[PDB]
Amino acid sequence: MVEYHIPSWDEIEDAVFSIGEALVKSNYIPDVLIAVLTGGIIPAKLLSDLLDLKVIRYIDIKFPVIRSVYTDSLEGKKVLVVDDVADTGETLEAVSNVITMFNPAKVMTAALYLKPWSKRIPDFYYKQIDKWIIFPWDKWDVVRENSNVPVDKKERFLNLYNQLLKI
Amino acid sequence: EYHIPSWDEIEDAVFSIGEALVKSNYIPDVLIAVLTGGIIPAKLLSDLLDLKVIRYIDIKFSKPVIRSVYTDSLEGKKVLVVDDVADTGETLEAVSNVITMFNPAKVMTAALYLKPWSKRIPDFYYKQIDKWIIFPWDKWDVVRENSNVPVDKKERFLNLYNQLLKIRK
Amino acid sequence: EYHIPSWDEIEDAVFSIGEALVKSNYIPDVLIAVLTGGIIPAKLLSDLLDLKVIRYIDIKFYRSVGKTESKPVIRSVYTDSLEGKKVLVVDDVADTGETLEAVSNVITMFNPAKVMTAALYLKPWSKRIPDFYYKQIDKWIIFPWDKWDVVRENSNVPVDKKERFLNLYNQLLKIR
Amino acid sequence: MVEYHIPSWDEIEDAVFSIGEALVKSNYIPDVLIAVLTGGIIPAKLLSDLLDLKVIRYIDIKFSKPVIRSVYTDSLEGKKVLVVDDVADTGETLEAVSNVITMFNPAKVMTAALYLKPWSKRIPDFYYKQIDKWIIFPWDKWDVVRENSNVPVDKKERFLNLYNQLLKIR
Ligand SMILES: O=c1[nH]c(=O)c2ncn([C@@H]3O[C@H](CO)[C@@H](O)[C@H]3O)c2[nH]1
Ligand SMILES: O=c1[nH]c(=O)c2ncn([C@@H]3O[C@H](CO)[C@@H](O)[C@H]3O)c2[nH]1
Ligand SMILES: O=c1[nH]c(=O)c2ncn([C@@H]3O[C@H](CO)[C@@H](O)[C@H]3O)c2[nH]1
Ligand SMILES: O=c1[nH]c(=O)c2ncn([C@@H]3O[C@H](CO)[C@@H](O)[C@H]3O)c2[nH]1
Repeated sequence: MVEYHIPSWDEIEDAVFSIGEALVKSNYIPDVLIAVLTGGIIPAKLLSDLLDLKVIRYIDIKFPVIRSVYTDSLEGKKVLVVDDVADTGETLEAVSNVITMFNPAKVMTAALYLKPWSKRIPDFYYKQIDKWIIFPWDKWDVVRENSNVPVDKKERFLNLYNQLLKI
Repeated sequence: EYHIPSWDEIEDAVFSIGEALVKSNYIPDVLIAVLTGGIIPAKLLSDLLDLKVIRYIDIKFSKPVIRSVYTDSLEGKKVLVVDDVADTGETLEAVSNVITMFNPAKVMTAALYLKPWSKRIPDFYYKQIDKWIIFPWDKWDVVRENSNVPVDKKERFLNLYNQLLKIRK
Repeated sequence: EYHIPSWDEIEDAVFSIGEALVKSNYIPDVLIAVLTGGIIPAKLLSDLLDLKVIRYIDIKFYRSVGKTESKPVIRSVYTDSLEGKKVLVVDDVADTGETLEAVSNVITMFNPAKVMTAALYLKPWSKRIPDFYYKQIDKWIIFPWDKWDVVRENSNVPVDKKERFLNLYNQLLKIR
Repeated sequence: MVEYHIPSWDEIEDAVFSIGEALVKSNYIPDVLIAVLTGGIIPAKLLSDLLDLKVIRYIDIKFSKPVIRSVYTDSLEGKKVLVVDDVADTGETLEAVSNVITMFNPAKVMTAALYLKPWSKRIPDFYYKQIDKWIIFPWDKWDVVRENSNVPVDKKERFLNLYNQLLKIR
C-alpha cells in the first residue's frame, strides 16, 4: 500500500516474535514490562506470553501528558518499556524520563514500529515504516476519522456506529 | 544545634501557610503530600482549609528515588506539593518535575521549614532555619540515626526499642 | 534503499548551493561548519565562493539503538566573535532538522547580522527546510565521507572499494 | 543612604566562603566551574581554590541583550556545572549562559553570583547577598572612576596620575 500500513494480526505476532528474539539475543530479559497505555497494551501482553514475563506494570500517557503511573518500586529491576509505535518519540522520551526517576537497574525501550523522524530510537523494534500505521486495536478510531481507510469488517462497524450515535 | 519544634509550633506553621495561601488567593484543588515527611503537614493543612483531595508521592532521598506515585489525572488542577522540610531542595525539585508532567493548571510548593542553602525555594513556608530539625513525627528516626539526641520520652522509647530488637526476625 | 552520491554529485550539490547564495544575494562573512558531516561541504563551498573565514561547531545528534537522546549535544564551539556578521551554517544532511535548529539557536546568541542554514540534502520529514539545499531525498544517504561507518554498522552495504576497506579492517582488528 | 556598595576584598572572600558553604550543604559539588568573563573571573578562581575544584572553563559574554563572543570549553556531557558571575542585575546574562550550557547536555547546570539585585529575572541558585544599588567591585573600580572621578574609592590619586599619562600617549 502507499499511504497506510495495515498489519494483520499475523504480522503483529511476527513483530512480537522479532522483538522477543532480539531480547534473547541481546541477553536482556526484563524483570518488569512497562506497558504504555493504551497502544502498548497488546504488544506487552503478547510479549509477556512469548517470554513468560510475569510482571507487567502500566503508565497512562496521552499525546505528552501523564495521567497515572501504575507501578510499585522499580529500584534494581531491569525494565522494558513497550509501545506500539514510536512516531515523534515524545512518548518514549517522557516514559523513559519518568521511569528513570524510579532508579531501575536498567531501562530499555521497545516499539513494534518506528517512524524515520522519531527523536528517540527504541532499543528494540520490528520495522521502520514511513506510512500511517492502522493497528488492529485502533482501526475503529481511524475509521471514525476517515471512513475510506481500507480495513476489514467496516460495514459491521458502521452499522454499530450508527446505532451508538442514536444514543 | 537541633531545632525541636513542639506540636504547638507545628500548628502555627500550618496556620501560617494556610493564611499565606488565602492571602495569595492560591487555594489548591489537590494537595500532593510528599511521603512520609509531608504526611502530617498535608493532613493538618487539609483539615485547616477544608481541602478534600489529597494525593501522595513516595519519594526517598545520593539522589531522590521515586517508589510510587499515588494519583489520578491532575490535568487542569491547581496543585500544592507539601513537605516538612526543604534542605537540599532535591526532593521538591524531583516532585515538581514529575507532577508538571501531569499537565496541572499550576504547581506550587510548600514546606514547613526552609534551610538557607536549599536548591529549591518553596512558594510557601513557615520559617527559614539553619539547624537540623527534629519533627514530632521523625524524632525516633533521628534518635536511631545519631548518637545522642535530646528528645522527650527517650527513655520510654529506648526500653521499647530494646525489646523490639530482642524479638526481631 | 540507499542514495550513494558520487563526488561528482557532491561537487554539483555545492555548486547548486553557491548559485542559490549568489541568487539570494547572501554572501556569508563566516561559514559555520557542523562537525563532522559539514566539514567537506563547508571547505568546498569556501573554495567555490572564496570565503576565507570558516569556523566550526562540534555537535552530535545521537539517534542510534542504544545511543539515543532527544536533542543534539554540543561538545565545543570553535569560533570567536560573530557579531554583525552574515553567517551560514553548513551541514551535509538535514534529517530531523534538530541539528540545524540547535546550531541556529546558539549562533543567534552571538548576535550575528544574520544566520542562515544550508545542507546538501533534506529529508521530507525535516521539521524545518534549510534556507539553502541541493535535493530532497528520502533514502538513507551514504556520503563519501561516512561510507565506512555505514559499512561497519549495516549489513550488505554496496559501496565501491569495500574490498580494500575490509582488508584494512581485518588488519586493524589484529592490532586492536 | 549610601549611593554604592563598595565591598572590600575581605567581604569578597566572605561572599565566596558563603557560596562554598552553601554548595557543600546543598549537595552540589561542581565538576566544572564556568566563569562568566570577565566579572566572574576572580569569584571563580577564589571558589576553585576554596573547594579544590580543578576544572575551570570560561564564556566570553557581554551585556540590549547579552552577546556571546566565545565559549572556551570542551565537552560538559554528564558533568555537574556551576556558572559563576560577580553580579546578577537583570539576570539576562545567567539566563543566556545557562541556556547555552544546557545545550552541552551536562548532568546539571546551576548558577551562582556574589550579589543579586531584586529585579533580576533570574534568581541565581547560589548567592551571597541581595543589593539594590550599584556595586563597585575591586576589579572594576577604575572603570567606575573613568566614568566619574568623584566615586569614593582608595588609591584614586595614584590612579589619576597614571590615567593622565595614558590619555596623553594616544
Ligand atoms: O495508529 C497510529 N499510527 C501511527 O502511524 C501513529 N503515529 C503516531 N501516532 C500517535 O501516537 C499517539 C500515542 O499516544 C497518538 O496520539 C497517535 O496519534 C499513531 N497512531
Ligand atoms: O528531620 C529532618 N530534619 C532536617 O533538618 C532535614 N533536612 C533534610 N531532611 C530529610 O528530609 C526527610 C523528611 O522529609 C528526612 O528523612 C531527611 O532525609 C531532614 N530531616
Ligand atoms: O550518512 C547519513 N545519511 C543520512 O541519510 C542521514 N540522516 C541523518 N544522518 C545523521 O547525520 C550525521 C551526519 O551529519 C550522521 O552521523 C547521522 O547521525 C544521516 N547520515
Ligand atoms: O560593577 C557592577 N555593578 C553593578 O551593580 C552592576 N549591575 C550590572 N552590572 C553589569 O555587570 C558587569 C559585570 O559583570 C558590568 O560590566 C555591568 O555591565 C554591574 N556591574
